[PDB]
Amino acid sequence: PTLRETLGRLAPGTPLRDGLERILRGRTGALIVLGYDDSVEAICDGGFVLDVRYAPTRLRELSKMDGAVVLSSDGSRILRANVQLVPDPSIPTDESGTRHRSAERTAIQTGYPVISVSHSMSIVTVYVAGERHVVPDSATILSRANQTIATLERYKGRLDEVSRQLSTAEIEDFVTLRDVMTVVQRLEMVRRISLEIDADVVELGTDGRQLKLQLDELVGDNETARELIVRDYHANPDPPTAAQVAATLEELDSLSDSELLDFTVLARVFGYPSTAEAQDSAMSSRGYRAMAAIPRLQFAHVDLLVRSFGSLQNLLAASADDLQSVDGIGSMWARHIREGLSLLAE
Amino acid sequence: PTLRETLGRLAPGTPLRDGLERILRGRTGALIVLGYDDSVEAICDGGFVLDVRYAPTRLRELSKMDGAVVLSSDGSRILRANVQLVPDPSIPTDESGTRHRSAERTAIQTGYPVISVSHSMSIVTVYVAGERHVVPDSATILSRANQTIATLERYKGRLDEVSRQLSTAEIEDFVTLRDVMTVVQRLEMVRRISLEIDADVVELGTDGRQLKLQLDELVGDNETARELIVRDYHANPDPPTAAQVAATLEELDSLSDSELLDFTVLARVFGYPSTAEAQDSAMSSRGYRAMAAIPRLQFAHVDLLVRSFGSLQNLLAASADDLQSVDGIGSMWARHIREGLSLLAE
Amino acid sequence: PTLRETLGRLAPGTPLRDGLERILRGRTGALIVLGYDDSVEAICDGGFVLDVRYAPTRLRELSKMDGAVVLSSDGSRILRANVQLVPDPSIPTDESGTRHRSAERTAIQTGYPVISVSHSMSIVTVYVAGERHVVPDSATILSRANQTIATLERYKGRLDEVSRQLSTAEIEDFVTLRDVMTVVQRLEMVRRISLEIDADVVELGTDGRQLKLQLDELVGDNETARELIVRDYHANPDPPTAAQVAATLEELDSLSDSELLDFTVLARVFGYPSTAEAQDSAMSSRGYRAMAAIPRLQFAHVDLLVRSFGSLQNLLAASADDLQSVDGIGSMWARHIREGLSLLAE
Amino acid sequence: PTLRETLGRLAPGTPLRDGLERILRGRTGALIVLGYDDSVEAICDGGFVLDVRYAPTRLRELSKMDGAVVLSSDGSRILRANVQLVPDPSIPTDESGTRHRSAERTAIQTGYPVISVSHSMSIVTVYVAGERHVVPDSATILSRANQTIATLERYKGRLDEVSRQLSTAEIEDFVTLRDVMTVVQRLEMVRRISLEIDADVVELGTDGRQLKLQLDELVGDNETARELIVRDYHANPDPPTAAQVAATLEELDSLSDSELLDFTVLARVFGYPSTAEAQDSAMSSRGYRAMAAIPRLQFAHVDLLVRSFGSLQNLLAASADDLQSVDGIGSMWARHIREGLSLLAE
Repeated sequence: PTLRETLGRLAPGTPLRDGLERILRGRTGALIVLGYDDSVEAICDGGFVLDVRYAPTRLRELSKMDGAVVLSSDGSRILRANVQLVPDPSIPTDESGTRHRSAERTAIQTGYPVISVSHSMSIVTVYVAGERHVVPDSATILSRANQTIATLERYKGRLDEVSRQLSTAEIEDFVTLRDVMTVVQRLEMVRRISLEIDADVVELGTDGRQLKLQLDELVGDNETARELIVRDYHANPDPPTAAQVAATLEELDSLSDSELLDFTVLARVFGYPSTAEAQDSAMSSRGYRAMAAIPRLQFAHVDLLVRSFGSLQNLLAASADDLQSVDGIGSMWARHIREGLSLLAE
Repeated sequence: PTLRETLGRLAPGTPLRDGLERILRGRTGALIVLGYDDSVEAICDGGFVLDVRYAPTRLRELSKMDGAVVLSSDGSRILRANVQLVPDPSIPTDESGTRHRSAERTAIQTGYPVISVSHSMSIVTVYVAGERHVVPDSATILSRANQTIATLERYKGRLDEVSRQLSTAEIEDFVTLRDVMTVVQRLEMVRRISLEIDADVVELGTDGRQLKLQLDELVGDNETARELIVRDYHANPDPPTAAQVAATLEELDSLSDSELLDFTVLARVFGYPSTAEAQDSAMSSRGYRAMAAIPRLQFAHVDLLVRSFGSLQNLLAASADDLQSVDGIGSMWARHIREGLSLLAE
Repeated sequence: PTLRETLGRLAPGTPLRDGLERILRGRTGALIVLGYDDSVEAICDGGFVLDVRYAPTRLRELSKMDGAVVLSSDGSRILRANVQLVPDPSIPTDESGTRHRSAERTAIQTGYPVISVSHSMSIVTVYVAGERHVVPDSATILSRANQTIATLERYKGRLDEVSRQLSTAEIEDFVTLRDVMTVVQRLEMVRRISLEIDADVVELGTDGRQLKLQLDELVGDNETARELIVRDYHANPDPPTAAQVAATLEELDSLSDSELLDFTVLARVFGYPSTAEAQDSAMSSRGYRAMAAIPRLQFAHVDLLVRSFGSLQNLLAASADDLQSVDGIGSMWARHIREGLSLLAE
Repeated sequence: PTLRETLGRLAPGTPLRDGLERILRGRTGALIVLGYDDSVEAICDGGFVLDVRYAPTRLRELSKMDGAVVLSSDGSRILRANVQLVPDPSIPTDESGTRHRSAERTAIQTGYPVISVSHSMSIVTVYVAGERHVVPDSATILSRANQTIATLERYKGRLDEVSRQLSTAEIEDFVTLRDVMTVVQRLEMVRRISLEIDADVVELGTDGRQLKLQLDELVGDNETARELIVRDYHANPDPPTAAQVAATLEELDSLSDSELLDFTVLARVFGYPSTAEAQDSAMSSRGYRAMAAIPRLQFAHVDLLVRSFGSLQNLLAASADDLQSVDGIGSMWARHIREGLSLLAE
């Protein structure tokens, strides 16, 4: 199935890695296959059947019978052992060594994991989804995670300073395309780095029970800010809806970093002029990003206010009772809203 | 056992940190209990009795015994090593890792901090008073301090320009509540950030011997200015005494940011009408700010002059021998005071 | 060899550090010792005699041969191997470990550079001058140097602005004690930080071949600035001489920072009324400071002009040809000085 | 502390051997000094004084502290750990290596064994009594033990068939010195090889608990045969007394292979003319061996009858009453003696 689900099960703490480390410290080989179907049974021959509940020591001891062990897809039922796996000898494989050739060919024929641990060494190999992947030690994972994290707060500092510059320019509004789109591309690139580090966090699983904590405490409200900026900044006669936001996010994720750093591509994702003067073109915020800072506000009334106003300049020039004129808005609530708005203009 | 005393005890330069860094270079784990008592004895079982003076080499060598190194109360006497810990497991535990769980359980059992270093990773944790913390590398804390120092100079410059404007108003006295109170409003935050950075400075201890001098040069006379502004800018029948000043500053430190960003809450803090028009209310300064800059001036003379005058206008308009007629004021001493007042009139 | 000459030989690029690195990558012990006296032979035993030219591989192999290698005092010819460095047990040593205890006692008995690399780690150790210095990886050195560069460049900024203010004031000279020695305090601070970064670059050697560029670009003229300020400003009836200037320089260097931040001590080093009533005392500039800005001008001319004038205000009031009236001065040559000095007023 | 007592103490089953195997499985070093005298205390310095009860796990843990582990003289307490071994360097040595030279010097300075288990290696070394012994794997010990038990059993077969031939020639009243003392020739060398087997068995200890019973069932009665033959076949006026028999035993044991393989030397040990005619000479027998095979006999009665008769011919010529007429001999025993003698005469 999915590589970043079999690796997730292959995260430490899970019983599978308990068995794997038991095998590794026992200084012996292993050939573990997860799952059972018609094709797995059809290929595997010359092996016993156990039909017992998975335990950490069953795998460790059963690996010693000089053969492959076939499991249940949930890793619960050990229903085959000692078996030689004899897949189609026509499937192309590049490994050298009968153990690894069999592992790769079986993983190609049936998509289930075929984990191989070479004897006399400490190497764990995963053959999921037609990609070989040596299991690395936690030291290298943590080291590369540390470098990526450091570069991540570098990105965070840059993005935060650009965002605060945008906020300052907005609260005395004179806003062009360049600053907004630089904010957008910084947000997209920090999102990409966040996703990569999240994949690394999934790979760690539980040994590094701090990387996701640092991601939460550093990246923060990335997705909410992304949604707000997409809903606000979109060149359409009317503000986009949730479906349009999702479509724009999909388009942004589809384009690569080369298109991410290209201003024209980001312009045409929302839909902007492609001329060099578009970057010099100025526009006013719909207000979503600016007034999102006010707490205890529901999105329905936010959208209603945006529809009733249209631009952030209208809200800035709104009278004391102008907000009360909007449907569904009370007197004290609107008066309490202006208290936050008033301090922002300072 | 407060957190910000074990943090100081673990600061670089202290021999305990030397032992810790040697252990870190050893690529092996640690389990250090900075205290022994009857509860520790109940937990402790199956170990050696050493009673040797502390040495980073000795600590590094003992930390290879796969157990617990039980230092004395002050962390200067090794008492037990290779001691297995059997704390009560009924108490809640949220740590991920048997060693960390046992260490936290022991720290809950007795009021002694416990430090654990994971095997093959350079992490270090503190379990003081039930609080979980990770001691970070000098690079991260130095970067954080450098980042916050910029906001420190920004706050100091804002307070400086506010104070200069206030003094320019004073020489042609016309005082409103907002102008006379924004100085304290900035003083509170600058002192809060000063103490926040000083916590990091004392955490460094000796490694970051530049942040201490930076805070020395940047904070300046923040405390004296705060005390004098409390003495002067308070609408009370009589100038505040030492007890009154202490109570008011304690109230100022008690209030949170929600009680700080609003000048009106601060107005109730000093004691003022809660009406909005009170922001435009006027009052006569005691005169501390203008004449506090006179060189070779004792605070007792300042307080006596404030008590005998009660306003800055009387001091400014004081005649040549008006100050000399005040009891305890000599002839030459009185002349020098008026020299500053006449010069400051520009 | 001094401590900061052994560290220089142990700086990267040097052949000895190359051999140390080859040993470190070889993951094997090494006990390399430098020098050849009667005591080195009287302690070493159990080894061969070679007399072949030094190379990066000879020490590596003879260290792989599980013994201590002895080297010529210049580290150029190898004449022992395999030796067992056996000093007396009378010399105290708190290290735990036979190899390192032998290295420490060897260094104490014979003040020579003995290198004690431990296997299973990447640690390089030297026990010279009564202390052991763990040679650090380039990362930590670069980190601390980069941290120091920020403080030092802030210091150059403070010096330049304070000194420019003092020079502009001295154009219409009215001198106060605090104003005349704040410049000296800041100059001594920047000198001390320059020396500290010099120690860092000495221990760094050639991997960080950029901090020398930073210092050369930044500090520029500091020792000449100290010389000029002491020569121009030194209250004593006879003109200060080179010996007197140097003596004052090491007198300043002898002062502690606690002694540096007190104006009384800095005054009595130069020689001033130490009373608190001399803070407003003023004196005329001797002529070194302001007039030293003239390009293509020798120091002997400066000294003879000072002898002819003895002050700077009289130079300001000097005519255009009285400079020519000075011995050894022509007309057109003197016209250059007056034009430059006149432009110095603004 | 003999070599073949500490070798036995190191044999499997002994807790010391269990601790040694625990250390070996841990792939860590050990420098274990079996004993604690004031000289050892004068050599051991720089460590922890423990004085705890011995346990294999305690030894395994202490061996990780990278030093010397001094056990008590009987190997019951671990009373020093991580102590430095600084012996007298004036002691001559042939080893080359700090551990292997310091161990030998400590062994020479005080005769206690110094077991060294070099890390990452499976080798165990013993330095007892001034020679070096390497503790071997049990497989080689069993291999050599069986290889030599085979030649022992073939020696025993030749010995007892020659003894049967001697008995057959003995009951004819003709005696030749060569036939008499070739049995002693066989017996001495069989005793030597038996001592070799016993040394191998002591080295094994408990793993090879089959060689001991193999010895007990092959060597059979050897000391009794030796003492009986030396008491019977000796050229002296009267049969040797217990002290005389014992002295002849050590005289026989004193000679070496080159002298045992020579018939004349062994004859001279008995006491005989140097001529080869003595080999052809005929002597009377004391009858000890001939009638020693009779069951239910008392040594005192055998000695009394031999003294009263002197020769086996007198035993043959003795009547039923004559044996009973001898004091201390019963009537039913007298006929039984002849009954066995009559059977032996056939």
